[PDB]
Amino acid sequence: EFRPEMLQGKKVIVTGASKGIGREMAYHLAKMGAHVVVTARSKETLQKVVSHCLELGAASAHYIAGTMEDMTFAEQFVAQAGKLMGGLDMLILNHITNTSLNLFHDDIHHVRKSMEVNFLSYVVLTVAALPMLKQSNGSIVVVSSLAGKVAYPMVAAYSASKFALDGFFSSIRKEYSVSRVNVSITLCVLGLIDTETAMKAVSGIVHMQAAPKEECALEIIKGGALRQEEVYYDSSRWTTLLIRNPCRKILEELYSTSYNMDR
Amino acid sequence: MASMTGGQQMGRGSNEEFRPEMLQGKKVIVTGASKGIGREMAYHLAKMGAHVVVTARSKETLQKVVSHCLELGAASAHYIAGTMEDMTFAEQFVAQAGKLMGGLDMLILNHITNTSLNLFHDDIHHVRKSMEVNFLSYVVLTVAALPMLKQSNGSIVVVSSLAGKVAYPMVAAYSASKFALDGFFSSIRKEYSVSRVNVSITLCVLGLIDTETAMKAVSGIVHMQAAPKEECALEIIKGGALRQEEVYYDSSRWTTLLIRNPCRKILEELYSTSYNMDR
Ligand SMILES: NC(=O)c1ccc[n+]([C@@H]2O[C@H](COP(=O)([O-])OP(=O)(O)OC[C@H]3O[C@@H](n4cnc5c(N)ncnc54)[C@H](OP(=O)(O)O)[C@@H]3O)[C@@H](O)[C@H]2O)c1
Ligand SMILES: NC(=O)c1ccc[n+]([C@@H]2O[C@H](COP(=O)([O-])OP(=O)(O)OC[C@H]3O[C@@H](n4cnc5c(N)ncnc54)[C@H](OP(=O)(O)O)[C@@H]3O)[C@@H](O)[C@H]2O)c1
Ligand SMILES: Clc1ccc(C2(c3nnc4c(C5CC5)cccn34)CC2)cc1
Ligand SMILES: Clc1ccc(C2(c3nnc4c(C5CC5)cccn34)CC2)cc1
Repeated sequence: EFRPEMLQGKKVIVTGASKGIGREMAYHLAKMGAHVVVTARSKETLQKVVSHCLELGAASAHYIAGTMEDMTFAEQFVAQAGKLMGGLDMLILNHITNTSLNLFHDDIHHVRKSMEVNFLSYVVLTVAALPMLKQSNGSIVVVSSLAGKVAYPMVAAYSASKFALDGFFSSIRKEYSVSRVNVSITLCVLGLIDTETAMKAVSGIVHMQAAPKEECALEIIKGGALRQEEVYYDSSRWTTLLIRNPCRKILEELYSTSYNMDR
Repeated sequence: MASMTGGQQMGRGSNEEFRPEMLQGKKVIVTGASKGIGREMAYHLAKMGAHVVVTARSKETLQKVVSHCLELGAASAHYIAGTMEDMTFAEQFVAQAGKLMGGLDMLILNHITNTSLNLFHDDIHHVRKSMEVNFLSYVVLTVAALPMLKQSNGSIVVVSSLAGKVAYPMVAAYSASKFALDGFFSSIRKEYSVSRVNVSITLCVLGLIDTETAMKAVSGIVHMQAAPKEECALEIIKGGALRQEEVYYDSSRWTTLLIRNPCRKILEELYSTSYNMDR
């Protein structure tokens, strides 16, 4: 059972924190009295989030503006965020490249950019953050979608990148377990959320109930704090009932006796 | 006689029971067909009397596969050597292959970058290369092949792994790329359905296979029973011919029982009604 005091004085990074779910997470963490370093490209919007974080009661609040298309920025950002806070307890990976609901035709540039920003930068951020997270027995929080677990039309490139996060981070979770790296990994599987971006994107195309961004942001933080492997958040009782894959976990365990990693 | 001949091999029960004659005279591309499962698929297709265009980097190894395909009874057999790290090669290969056969019925996406079983530390170059070769090139080959496949009401065959459905340690990069194939190709399958593009997509979920590469990779690290490459290759072709959405092939009779996700399919079918794609 979660308590807001679990985040009191914790050193947290939040990516894609200038708006939407990312901004809501920064605000929640501020209220809990955490140290926060927020990122996104817009320096001006990050300034207002930092200012409001300090008002809400953050132990400290900083921003570092830049693009996650730049893997050098991604790497340097973590070192700089760690130096400002004097360490790192939680890494919240939330940013995505701009997308829309459209049929896929021939836009390989959007497929590549989606893999680079939505996936490869998450791997770069993890590599850069792991020494500090190993020191604190910290947490990695990976923001995904229902579209990163089941198939949906009109989001092929996006779905690929979210599926890749599951493949990558679920594999290293098993590796951390055997190599006794006490860094938890939480994959957050979210349904439709009432962010400005999502509401504009689904308008007249998707007829679904949207869940509130404030509660969504809190459920992500809760999962991270509780070191839960996965978080499932959706407005529908039918979605939450069916989204889980109990057989996958059973399968992985039956195959867990087939390895020797003493090398 | 060919000008005086006509008809269809795909009638009653052809959606369920496979016959080697379903591939007779079919125009098939096989990527990563110089060795392993890919080579076995080329050999099976040759025996079925299909037209084949095989690819890999090694011109010398592709020459031997082509020669043996012609011996086995392929209607035609050609090779185009190159690297799938080059997206210009991937695009141009499909056009050149289509010209050699006078069209395309089946696109078999099987190649992968060289990988090993290792714990992930900091090799971002291997994560990028895995995404580029195992995933992005598959998308480039699909884009280049789709006009010909639409013309023939063809098939796309995507070779994946159990590691592209469940998590395994020591294959983080590899698994990331195989999971991405599922996300990408399962989404466009739903798109093809609404936009009435009659091109089937088969995702093949394979367990450990007795290929030289896999046997060397797992040596002293992974102790699992390996399935035969010859039978594996045939099951992939069968799934493609039958237009099955997924193929599950593993040594364990139990894996086949658990690997399927009925909940995913139901969730997708319930969310299908929530759209408006009249735009
Ligand atoms: N909202 C939903 O319905 C929904 C559903 C499922 C999953 N999710 C997941 O929830 C997360 C947040 O979504 P959201 O709706 O809150 O999105 P959002 O409001 O559009 O915010 C996206 C954030 O990413 C940043 N960003 C965009 N391009 C970037 C780049 N190249 N480099 C660095 N940062 C970049 C944006 O800031 P700048 O443009 O200033 O950089 C912004 O802060 C995502 O991971 C998404 O997959 C959302
Ligand atoms: N074997 C298993 O245990 C296993 C298990 C599950 C799934 N699978 C899947 O089965 C498929 C085939 O695996 P396999 O074990 O049969 O592989 P394999 O015998 O090692 O063959 C890989 C093929 O890809 C080619 N290739 C390598 N790098 C390439 C590049 N840069 N550009 C173009 N072609 C390239 C190789 O030829 P060149 O080196 O001459 O280029 C070769 O023909 C893969 O998709 C694999 O993930 C295999
Ligand atoms: Cl057709 C369809 C596609 C995707 C979705 C869902 C979804 N996942 N990410 C998003 C975004 C991201 C912020 C961009 C915007 C809108 C919906 N999203 C799972 C809820 C619902 C329906
Ligand atoms: Cl630990 C572990 C990781 C992966 C696997 C499986 C697997 N998938 N692709 C491969 C390869 C490809 C030629 C590289 C080599 C060896 C095993 N592979 C599912 C059987 C089993 C155990």
